[PDB]
Amino acid sequence: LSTFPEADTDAGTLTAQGSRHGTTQMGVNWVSEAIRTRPAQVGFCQPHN
Amino acid sequence: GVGVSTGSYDNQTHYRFLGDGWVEITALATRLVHLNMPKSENYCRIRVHNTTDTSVKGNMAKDDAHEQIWTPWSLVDANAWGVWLQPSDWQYICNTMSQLNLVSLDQEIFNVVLKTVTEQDLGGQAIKIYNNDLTACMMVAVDSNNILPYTPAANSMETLGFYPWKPTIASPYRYYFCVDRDLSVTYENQEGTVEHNVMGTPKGMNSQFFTIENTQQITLLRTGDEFATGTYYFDTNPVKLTHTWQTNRQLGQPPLLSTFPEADTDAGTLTAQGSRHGTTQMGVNWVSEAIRTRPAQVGFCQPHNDFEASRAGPFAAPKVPADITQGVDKEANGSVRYSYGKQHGENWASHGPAPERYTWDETSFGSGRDTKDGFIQSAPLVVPPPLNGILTNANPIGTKNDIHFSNVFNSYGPLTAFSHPSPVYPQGQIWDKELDLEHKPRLHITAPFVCKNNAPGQMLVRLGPNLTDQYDPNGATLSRIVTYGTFFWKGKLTMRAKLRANTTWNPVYQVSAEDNGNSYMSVTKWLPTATGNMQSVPLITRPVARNTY
Amino acid sequence: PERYTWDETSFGSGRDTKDGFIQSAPLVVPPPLNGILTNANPIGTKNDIHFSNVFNSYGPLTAFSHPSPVYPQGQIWDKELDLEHKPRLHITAPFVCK
Amino acid sequence: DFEASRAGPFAAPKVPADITQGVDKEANGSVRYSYGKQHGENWASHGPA
Amino acid sequence: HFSNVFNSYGPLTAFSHPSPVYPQGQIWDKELDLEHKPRLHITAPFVCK
Amino acid sequence: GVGVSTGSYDNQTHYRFLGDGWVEITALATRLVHLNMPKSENYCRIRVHNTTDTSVKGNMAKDDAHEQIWTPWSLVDANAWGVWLQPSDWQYICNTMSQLNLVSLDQEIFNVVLKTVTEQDLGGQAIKIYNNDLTACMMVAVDSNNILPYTPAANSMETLGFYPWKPTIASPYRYYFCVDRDLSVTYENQEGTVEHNVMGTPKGMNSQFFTIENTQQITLLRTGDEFATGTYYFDTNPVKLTHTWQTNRQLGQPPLLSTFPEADTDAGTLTAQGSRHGTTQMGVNWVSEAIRTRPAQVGFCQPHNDFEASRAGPFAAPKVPADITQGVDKEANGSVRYSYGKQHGENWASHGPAPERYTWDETSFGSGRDTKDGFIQSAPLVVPPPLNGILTNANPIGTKNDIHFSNVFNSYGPLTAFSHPSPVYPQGQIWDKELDLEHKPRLHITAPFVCKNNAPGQMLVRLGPNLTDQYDPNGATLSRIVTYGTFFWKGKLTMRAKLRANTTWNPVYQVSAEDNGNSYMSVTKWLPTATGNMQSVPLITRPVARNTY
Amino acid sequence: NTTWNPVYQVSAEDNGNSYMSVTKWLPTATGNMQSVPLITRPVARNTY
Amino acid sequence: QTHYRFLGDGWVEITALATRLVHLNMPKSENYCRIRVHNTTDTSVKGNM
Repeated sequence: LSTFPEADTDAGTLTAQGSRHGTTQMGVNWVSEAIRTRPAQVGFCQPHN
Repeated sequence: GVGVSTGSYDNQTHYRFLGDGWVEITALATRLVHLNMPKSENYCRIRVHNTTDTSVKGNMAKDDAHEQIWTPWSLVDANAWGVWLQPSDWQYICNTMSQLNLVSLDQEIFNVVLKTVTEQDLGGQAIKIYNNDLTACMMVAVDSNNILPYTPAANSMETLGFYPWKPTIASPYRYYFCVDRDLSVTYENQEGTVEHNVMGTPKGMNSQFFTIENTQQITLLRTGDEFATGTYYFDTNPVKLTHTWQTNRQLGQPPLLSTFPEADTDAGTLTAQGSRHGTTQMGVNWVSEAIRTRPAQVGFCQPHNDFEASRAGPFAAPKVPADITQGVDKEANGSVRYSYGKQHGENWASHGPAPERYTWDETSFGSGRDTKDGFIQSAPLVVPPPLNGILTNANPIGTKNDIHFSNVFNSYGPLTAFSHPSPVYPQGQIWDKELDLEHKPRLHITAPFVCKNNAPGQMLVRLGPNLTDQYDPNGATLSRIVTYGTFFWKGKLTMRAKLRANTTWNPVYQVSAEDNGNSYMSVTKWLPTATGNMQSVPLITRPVARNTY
Repeated sequence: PERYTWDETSFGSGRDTKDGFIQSAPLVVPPPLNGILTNANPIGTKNDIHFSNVFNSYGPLTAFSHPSPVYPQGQIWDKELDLEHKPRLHITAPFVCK
Repeated sequence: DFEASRAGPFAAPKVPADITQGVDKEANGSVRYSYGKQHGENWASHGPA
Repeated sequence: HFSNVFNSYGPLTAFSHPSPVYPQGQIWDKELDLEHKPRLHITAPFVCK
Repeated sequence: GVGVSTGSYDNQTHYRFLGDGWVEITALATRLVHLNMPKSENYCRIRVHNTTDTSVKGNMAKDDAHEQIWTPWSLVDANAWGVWLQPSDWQYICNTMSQLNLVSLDQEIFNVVLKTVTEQDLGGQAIKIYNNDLTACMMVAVDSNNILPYTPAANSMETLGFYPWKPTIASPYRYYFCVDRDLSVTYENQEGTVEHNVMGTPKGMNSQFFTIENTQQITLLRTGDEFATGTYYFDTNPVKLTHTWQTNRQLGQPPLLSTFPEADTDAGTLTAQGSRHGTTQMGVNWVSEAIRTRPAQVGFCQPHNDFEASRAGPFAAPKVPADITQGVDKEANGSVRYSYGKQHGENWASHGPAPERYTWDETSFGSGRDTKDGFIQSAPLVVPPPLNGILTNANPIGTKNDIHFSNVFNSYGPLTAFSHPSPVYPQGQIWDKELDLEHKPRLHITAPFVCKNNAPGQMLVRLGPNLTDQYDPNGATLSRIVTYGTFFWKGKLTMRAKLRANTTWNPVYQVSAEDNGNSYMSVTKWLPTATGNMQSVPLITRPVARNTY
Repeated sequence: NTTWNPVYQVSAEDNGNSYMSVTKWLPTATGNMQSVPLITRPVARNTY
Repeated sequence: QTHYRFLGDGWVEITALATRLVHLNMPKSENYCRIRVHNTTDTSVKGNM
């Protein structure tokens, strides 16, 4: 994160998604926590009932 | 003592052929890491919540809201391929070898220097005086028992630099604290409300605050001190440096052809489908290449661009990488996209703040899935099928037209046989700790060499606190004299590789470096410019093919 | 009898069914109406069957923990099935006899 | 289902299983053979099939 | 219908491997050279290890 | 040498199970103590006399008038529980263990650095230049023979900090000189005079001036020097980590009941009191639970809020801690109140100058005394007693109404059996030197582990005097170049604990960490905030119960 | 014990409306025991 | 009772012992008999699979 919280209430803003590093599986040119590449899926979606 | 060196710079890679086509590659790396003092030396969790992207309707994939314990420790993580091997060495261990394996790893910190900055003017404006510091210490606790969370620095592209003649930066250590996220799914400009954007309070069960002090045994390195970790012996599995080309329609004996081509242009007609031998899975009385029985399915159809959600917000399901097939689908096969920085293989002459991106096309040509040319017929096979007897990739699933059946079809079965993806050059990741779960995944899509027993030790370094005379251990301002330091890091990663066996008649594919031009392998890339601006672009890992079956 | 729904403590491998979705193969953010399969669209004619009832996302890199031993009314062991290819776990006993 | 990856459409190989009372020889993957005359056909079969 | 798209192969699916078919069967088969191998072959009971 | 480190940071705690339910806890602590130069380097006694609180009528309890020899030495005293164990370790050595004992203790000073400050301007206003100092010394005399007065620094809450990632302060050593105080007792706004507020001149018999130089053997530590004390082996008694619940009316066999309850709501009636067996101490011909003969009294009635006075002014009599019982009396049972500072477990975000206070409620439920529901009957027992035949807690003793009989009643007898109070977490005190008196007290209300033979050595540290060129050993100004220093301290306290034996059917009480909220055990306390503000609140020491008799 | 904060523990709470009241695992006035399920994995572990 | 027998470096040997008084009654009949259970009172209603 580029900015840190001054008080104990607000949140620290990360680096902007356009100029951010990492890997993704999608073709878009921004990295977020959702589309970021992880080692393995943890819980599988099973067909229920 | 203070005026003597406690180490030796060494960066070369040695090939040590040790009998019947076995190589012992001993890659050595050495950099000058530049440690700066932390922002604050307190452990603090900072919840990140972006209600500027996520509050807009339809931005669940633009969500990176989480919580992190921010430790005041920096992490020396050499877990990329470009740290050890130069680009002329990923050409020798790709054209010539046929299998790579990891053997050991030992790291060392030496030639530590710490120095403070002071202010003087000399012209009416303040300049810095970089005064030396002979009694300050550096704290170098390595985590060989793996109690702390595993943060591989090749995820945020925060490893050591790939050029040995540059000073690098140490990445700050921070890990994930577990709070609950609740985001509601929403399509684009929906006439409604988001209704769920809440971040949760810390739960009592799954809350882990890990201090580096209470868990590790820290070594205080002064100016004349060195540190050395013992050789960590790997227990991984060998990846192959030969790509596969046989798809599911090229497994087994080809059908015997009754007529042969006279000239070199026409094709030989096979035996007619009515009176043809073989086995099928369908009930029809004709055998073709499509419906013929094969030993195993090679590439599985994975549900692409799906976003699961469980107690931490929506995240994309990790797809196994595969080949794009002629209708090119870089997202439906899971081709990894990189966003590496300027010390990891960008052009140094790029003035812009944006990183350089590269979509990694996987070389395994057999296990790839053309999503637009797949279909599903009815349970009694009729050829040609009617309109209501085939599910093509033009029919809508649900109300929405843009979601066809290839987005929901998960054809991973009990006889799916795929190869594991290739080690990506420079900005790859060499190893990864296997997850502590009771049933383990078959692979990791971030590292070729998953450690079977224990990960190598994370080397955490920080600067010891230098205090002024005014200090109060009650409510203070933390004056803290402005210190920094540089230290040399030297690692040795031993590898073991098997040489190739030339069996084919035709010349095989080789990663040759072409002339200057518009090609991908022009030599002008891996060569410094007139002001010395190197760039390191990825190389092909598996040039030569191998026979699957 | 007395009934009790056993909530599993493994918080990582859990799936919120109403807040999962599937976008189109070229990723566009924010997606349009016909470019996302949410948990409000009907699968088939029937409205009450959404895509989370038919989606089986068990893949080759699914890593989950095996469920916990339930106290008193659990079951300690179970005989492994005599089939030629065996299941990965039993949902009735923590200790499958090898 | 007919998958397609760089070599044309091919059927996904189903694990064989029992047909159950509504008989589905294709939904369970019952293998169909097309053996010739030296592999267990009636030798008196004059036909080419 | 939904049985054509439903893939219910899960982490606790326990099936037996199919039988050796008489005369026109196949006794052995070479295991594929892939980095992650299939669980069975639907053409041969005895996959050579 | 000067450019090499002479020690190793280590802070973890090791559990070393050594057979039949015996643990060997080896707690390690390490901090960075910040030594500053003394105010003056002369020994001086400073009589403190507050004739602004004590001259007011009725403020004998607001008196802190005394005399102290103020030595120019600072004291490194790690005599609190929070120095050694982290709060996740006072949960393991309270839920799982059943008995704790102290085994050894060894301390070490290393990585000493001393540096001076100078002035430069650079902007027209003076700033400091923290210049190094390679030839100044640090004097680290430990007192292993116990000749000096024992000043435990856990009394003024002046021990080392409980968070290992913070620099601490060394507390200045000062002890009590013996002068006579004479204060007259006075009630509130009495129409009279105080008449006695005199502080006495030094007596000839009991006057002890103790210099650290003439009694100890001092080690001069330079920058490259270390110091190590040998392992002091403790000889204490084990405290139990299981609380007692049986009061005096729950000792022995319960009376056999003639009728049993049919439903689950009503109670079973006992045998009638006229025809009942057993023994009593009274002369009446009926046995009840109240007047039945028991083996020993469990909790004694101590005279609470009494102020004795002998040659040094009024002081409160130390009460043995006990449980508050349903009419809650935190003062009548002697529940200790703490006033810990900001480096000892206050919220760091507390902007105020006031400390954080906590009344420690004792967990021993059996030996507790409800003062309002106790009474004394006449010597021939008549039930029910008349008005002049019972001394309740509503009758006045003396003229004053607010002093009832429970303030003067001291029922400590020859068969009073109580448990010793629990070790209070972080801001407790681990050991205490037993008094040198000819007849010793049964316990100490400040420490669970009273040392039976000899206390561990007080580690006294100071800075060696750095002088300017202008120096006169006659009447001087003591110029004394402005020096400070930091040194690392590392102690190891070995403990020994016995694991629990689960005998009961129901689940026992456990110190579990609850979810975030308004509970006392929310996890948000033992977790750093968004700017890193830790707080350490006390934990329950004896969760599980034990059977007294 | 590796963490700094106190970990979750299956403690038996006081009598009331909580799930872990001690009145459950205790016989009544006529001896009517009940055994309700307990949490098996209180303490957390680090997956990766 | 249940015995805990700590046997070195953090290894416990739990030896749980159980004992009850089982009350055996004579069987309904001492013949082996297969009893087909078929509920055409719930299953014949529409929608009760």
